[PDB]
Amino acid sequence: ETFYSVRMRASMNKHISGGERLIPFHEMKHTVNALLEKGLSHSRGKPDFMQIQFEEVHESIKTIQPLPVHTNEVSCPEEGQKLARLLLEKEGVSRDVIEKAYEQIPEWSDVRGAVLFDIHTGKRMDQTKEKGVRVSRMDWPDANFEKWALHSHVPAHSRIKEALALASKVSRHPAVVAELCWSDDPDYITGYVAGKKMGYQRITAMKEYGTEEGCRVFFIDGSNDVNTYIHDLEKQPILIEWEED
Ligand SMILES: O=C(O)CCCCCC(=O)O
Repeated sequence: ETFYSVRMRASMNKHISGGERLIPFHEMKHTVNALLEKGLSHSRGKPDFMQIQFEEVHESIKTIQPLPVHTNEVSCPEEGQKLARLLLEKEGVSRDVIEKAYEQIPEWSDVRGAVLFDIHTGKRMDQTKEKGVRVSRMDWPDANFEKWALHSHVPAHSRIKEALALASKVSRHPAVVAELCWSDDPDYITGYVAGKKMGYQRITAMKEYGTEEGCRVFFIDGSNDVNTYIHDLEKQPILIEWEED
């Protein structure tokens, strides 16, 4: 009944891969191996550095539902991004703060973690630079997740499970207005915008095949210092359990 946070990072020289898991002890070997195997064979390359790490969690665990999901079919990245910018505005980010974020996204391609963007300053809020803010201690039991996929008619890919767990944890934070995300994997072009009102909005094309610039940005409207928020994001333990209605 004690849970452990289990984290993996892998890189070349370029970031490669990562994983966050939240598990009971008896699943340690299976989890550590799954994270290992995940790091070794990624399409961004085989890594020359990897770290795997576990710690007992002392905070109590909150179980939540996943964000509601809707999938937007688009014909091209440019259409995808336009729709994304529209949905961020719909969720409450001002056009002008959106534009400033997009001016910076190319420079964030190297950040190994999430970027926090303050809607009050129109500027990046966190001071982690290339490290990025790390969202952790969230997970989604597979069996529950596969039932969710079957009902939702969405493919039971672990990377959707991971992304929707992160997005659901993150959107629950009262200071987070929206998240904008697409992959750094050259072979996966689907991304999303996520928010409290629109839920998890998948957008089937957010970049071209073969490009490696991805993005993850949280738009922050809060009254607290950024370190508090960084601490919430790292420390609040979250499990996703879906229940049909
Ligand atoms: O909703 C999806 O299809 C998952 C998109 C998230 C991509 C993040 C990644 O795997 O790099």
